[PDB]
Amino acid sequence: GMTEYKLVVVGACGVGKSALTIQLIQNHFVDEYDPTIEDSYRKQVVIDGETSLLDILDTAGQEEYSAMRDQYMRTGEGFLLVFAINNTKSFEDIHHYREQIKRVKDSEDVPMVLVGNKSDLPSRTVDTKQAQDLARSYGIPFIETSAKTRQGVDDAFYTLVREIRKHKEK
Ligand SMILES: *CCC(=O)N1CC2(CCN(c3nc(N[C@H](CC(=O)NC)CC(C)C)nc(-c4cccc(N5CCOCC5)c4)n3)C2)C1
Ligand SMILES: Nc1nc2c(ncn2[C@@H]2O[C@H](COP(=O)(O)OP(=O)(O)O)[C@@H](O)[C@H]2O)c(=O)[nH]1
Ligand SMILES: [Ca+2]
Repeated sequence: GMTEYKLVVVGACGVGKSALTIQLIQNHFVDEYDPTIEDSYRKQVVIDGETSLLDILDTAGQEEYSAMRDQYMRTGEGFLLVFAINNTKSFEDIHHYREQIKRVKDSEDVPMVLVGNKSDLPSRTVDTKQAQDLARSYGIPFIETSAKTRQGVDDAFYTLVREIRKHKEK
């Protein structure tokens, strides 16, 4: 059989949301992607031996509110909380994303994965300890990734699917 999962990729401008998504769906790195393009993307993969259809919303745009975001916040089953390891404010922003997702779900138990992207870059400003401890406090996995090299990209998305599977079992 197969299973479909509705995923949402959130995080500050420029953390690599589109780059991660495109690495997953097209298997290569894109340097330039219009920051105003918010859209969902479908992709069939195989995760732990089961065919998995991913429906991924790559959040974007300058708008405070988006009908598409609203829809996926309601129906999305899992959320990728992305920050760039060289941008401290993007890490500080993670709290605000998690808080909003929890409120719309009216639940403290929403499948999420914390993603520290741009792990290839030398000049990091967010310590791995901070991120590990944050994820620890949230009770969620932390995966380090690089959309550029593709390091950890499948792990981030597949880990999120595994978290969804656990949540559906409850
Ligand atoms: C460069 C473009 C890009 O990739 N961007 C800009 C954004 C778009 C989504 N962003 C965002 N979104 C929210 N809230 C969303 C609300 C919504 O659309 N509901 C239907 C829901 C999220 C996506 C789960 N919030 C923020 C945000 C970030 C940091 C601080 C705040 N403040 C905190 C203080 O109180 C006011 C909100 C909000 N950003 C950015 C991704
Ligand atoms: N070095 C490096 N650059 C990245 C990585 N991921 C994204 N970028 C770059 O960061 C910028 C923003 O990426 P983008 O996918 O547009 O971020 P978004 O605004 O969160 O969708 C682009 O110039 C990308 O090429 C990464 O893992 N490593
Ligand atoms: Ca984007």
